[PDB]
Amino acid sequence: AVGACVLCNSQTSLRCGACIRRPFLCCKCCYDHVISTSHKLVLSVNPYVCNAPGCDVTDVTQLYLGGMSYYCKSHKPPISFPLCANGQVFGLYKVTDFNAIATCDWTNAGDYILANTCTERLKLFAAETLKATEETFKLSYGIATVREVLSDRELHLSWEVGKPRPPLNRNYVFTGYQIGEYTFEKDAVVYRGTTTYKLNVGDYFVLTSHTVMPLSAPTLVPQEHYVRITGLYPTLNISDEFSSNVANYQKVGMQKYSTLQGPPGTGKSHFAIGLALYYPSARIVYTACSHAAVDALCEKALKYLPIDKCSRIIPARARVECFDKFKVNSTLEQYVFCTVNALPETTADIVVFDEISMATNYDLSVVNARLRAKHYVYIGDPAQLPAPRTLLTKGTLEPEYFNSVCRLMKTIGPDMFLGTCRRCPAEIVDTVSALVYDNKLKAHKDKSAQCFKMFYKGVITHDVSSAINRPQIGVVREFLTRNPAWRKAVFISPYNSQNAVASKILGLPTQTVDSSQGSEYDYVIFTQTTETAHSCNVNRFNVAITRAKVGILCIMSDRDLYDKLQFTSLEI
Ligand SMILES: c1csc(-c2ncc[nH]2)c1
Ligand SMILES: [Zn+2]
Ligand SMILES: [Zn+2]
Ligand SMILES: [Zn+2]
Repeated sequence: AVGACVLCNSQTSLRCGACIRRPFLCCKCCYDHVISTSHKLVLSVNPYVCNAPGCDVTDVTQLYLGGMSYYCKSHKPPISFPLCANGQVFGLYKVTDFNAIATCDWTNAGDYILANTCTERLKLFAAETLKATEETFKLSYGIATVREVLSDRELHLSWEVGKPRPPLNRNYVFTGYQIGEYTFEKDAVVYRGTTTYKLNVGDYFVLTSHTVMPLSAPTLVPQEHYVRITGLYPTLNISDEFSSNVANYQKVGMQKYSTLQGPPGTGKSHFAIGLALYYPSARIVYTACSHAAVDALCEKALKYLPIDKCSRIIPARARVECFDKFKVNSTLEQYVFCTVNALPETTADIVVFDEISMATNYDLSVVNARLRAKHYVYIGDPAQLPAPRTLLTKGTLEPEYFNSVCRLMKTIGPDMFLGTCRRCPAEIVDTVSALVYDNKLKAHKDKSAQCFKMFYKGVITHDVSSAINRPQIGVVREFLTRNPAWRKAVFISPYNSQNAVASKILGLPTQTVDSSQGSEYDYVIFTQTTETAHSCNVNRFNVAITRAKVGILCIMSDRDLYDKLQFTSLEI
């Protein structure tokens, strides 16, 4: 119970007992909090509650100090001061934005906008409160048990009736019972158990409500501009291969932190691994939110960096399969590849945080608390997909509000920008350059002449809320008979249910737009499925079409995005 205020750091014994995170509030700030919100419980050494037997008065405005104890107006002695008077709540060592974070339910977009526009301490308070809320909301869902086993990939479950049923897709990871993490995709549902055990009739699962740990470090450390490279030792031999990034690697050694906007296939991984070849003595920790992003950095380092100084830090409880080729869990190796949630207590010359659009302010803070570094490099693209905000249902979260790093890239601009897309045919590069990069993304490849668009709204059917468009899958089928070279294509769509129908009918490997991020394929077949805000989202549209290296077929529902696609229009 000893500490400083979240709004001005003025020392106090006062905490708000109504806040889900019980923040320390000073005498003036605690008052301006209780008088403006429904939050009336004030904690300190002892809570502010009437001491008189059986008295349930807990509002600090209806309370007074009688001698050494606290009492309401019905119990107070003649010599008693009200706890609320003269803009202060009585406490030791004797704003609008804080109120809104402390009381919001996180279902509105404006709640996240504010969690990013506020001061740095209010950013941590909001990040902590939001994560606590998201975890307490996980309990609100019911417990599901095994009813029977059809085969090695199909089953049926008993639900606790009453308490809501959480959504069935590859976005909700259950913790079976201690039979490893599990995922679900739709009466015969499919079980994607991260561990191979015969799911006995009687075992049950639950959404892992991993507890929220208070935030110490800021989302972004204070910026420092240096006039010479600091604590890093460059080379004058750096291979031609990484010479396009030499002026940027120098900017990296001349700032405490630096931002890199890298559109799809502009060489983000190349930049990250090449930074190690530019400062060859530097100890570098490569971090990202997902195991897939960490693994993609593992793959690029396997080609250019010495395997003996590499290590893939894997969490004790192995969820799904990750990197196998590096010396596992060696914390003192020069190059360490580990996810934000598995980051051990250590220091580094440079920390590279890749896929920055997927990072939350909580993630930004964790990295700053578990890693003390000379240089921090954030690589990503605010034009790509952000972390799914489960509680958010009203309003769309704009890129300047994804996190503090995205916020900078969208207002002041990124420190560095990779302007040449080497992956996509010019039809795709030109489309997304106009759509999300203000015509600053350039095509390295020529037009492949294999980028097609078909405007076909079809028939939207719903598998609960996840959507299906069978006429769009049927249009893909007719196209595949006439274009057998498209037999190697990946079927992408914004919905899992669409992907499941297309997996059975077309037989193509499947992918949601969100899971396609970071990956590339020669041929991509995208069916838009619906014209919802989800399927029409420009960051999602951008990721979807920028997966193709050679050609893409887009079956569109929205006329806007269809007309924007600089592709050859097909017929039927
Ligand atoms: C629902 C809310 S906005 C929306 C939309 N935006 C673009 C196309 N459809 C659908
Ligand atoms: Zn409060
Ligand atoms: Zn204060
Ligand atoms: Zn009383």
